[PDB]
Amino acid sequence: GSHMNPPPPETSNPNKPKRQTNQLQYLLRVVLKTLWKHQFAWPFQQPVDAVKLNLPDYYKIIKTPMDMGTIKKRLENNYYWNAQECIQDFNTMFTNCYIYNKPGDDIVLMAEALEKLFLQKINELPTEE
Ligand SMILES: NC(=O)c1ccc(I)cc1
Repeated sequence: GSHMNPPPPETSNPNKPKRQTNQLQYLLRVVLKTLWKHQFAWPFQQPVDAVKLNLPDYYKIIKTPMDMGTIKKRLENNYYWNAQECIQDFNTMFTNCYIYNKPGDDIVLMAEALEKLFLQKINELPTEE
């Protein structure tokens, strides 16, 4: 894409140790699955394209970007060591939205719907076995 967008977050790095856990499996099969198909998922399914959206200040404000397209790749391509890393990525994505946008903007209401679902699912994150 544009040189004016940053490179996306890291999704493949052989030097980073990887592991499957039952909790990571749940994050892919239950959490990402649920949120990805939500009616309000589409703004969150790829990195913010600040050029196409005419938001030239986006990456001036948001220095820790994250999105569900990146999280999907990290889950599918076994990037994580533990569930906390992936939960933190979801939380970063929501917080970016809430920091950049005005409360009550459509995108914020969309993020909040996804976050409510997220919280319900993470409350049932299975005990690590
Ligand atoms: N700012 C927005 O509402 C928005 C962000 C990403 C996409 I793709 C569409 C809209």
